[PDB]
Amino acid sequence: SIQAEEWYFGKITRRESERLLLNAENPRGTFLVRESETTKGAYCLSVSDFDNAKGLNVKHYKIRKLDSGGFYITSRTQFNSLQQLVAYYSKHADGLCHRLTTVCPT
Ligand SMILES: *C(=O)c1ccccc1OP(=O)(O)OCc1ccccc1
Repeated sequence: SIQAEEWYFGKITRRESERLLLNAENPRGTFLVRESETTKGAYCLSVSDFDNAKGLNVKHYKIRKLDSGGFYITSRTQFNSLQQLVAYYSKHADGLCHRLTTVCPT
C-alpha cells in the first residue's frame, strides 16, 4: 500500500531528493517519502522550504516504524499508518519546516 502511494519515491538517495525538491517552482511544503540511506527499516520525509535568509532549501525527517505497529517522526506523536502520518502533517506544521502541501514533481 505504501509502494502504491504517489508520494512514496522508494529507494532514491538524499541528493536525488534534494535535486527534485530544489526546483524554483516548488512552493513551501513540497514533499516526498523515500527509504533512509543508512537506517534499515526507517523512511525519510524530504520537504522543501523557503525564506529570505536561506532561499529555497530542503529538510529531511526520519520516520520510524515499530514492530508494534506505530509510525512516527517523534515518539510522542504516532500513527497507525504512514498514510495517516502524511495526512496529519499536511494539516499541522508542528516541528516541521512547513506543513506538507504538494507531492514533489518528478
Ligand atoms: C531521513 O531518513 C533523514 C533525516 C535527517 C537527515 C538525513 C536523512 O536522510 P538519510 O537518507 O537517512 O541519510 C542521512 C542521515 C544523516 C544523519 C542521520 C540520519 C540520516
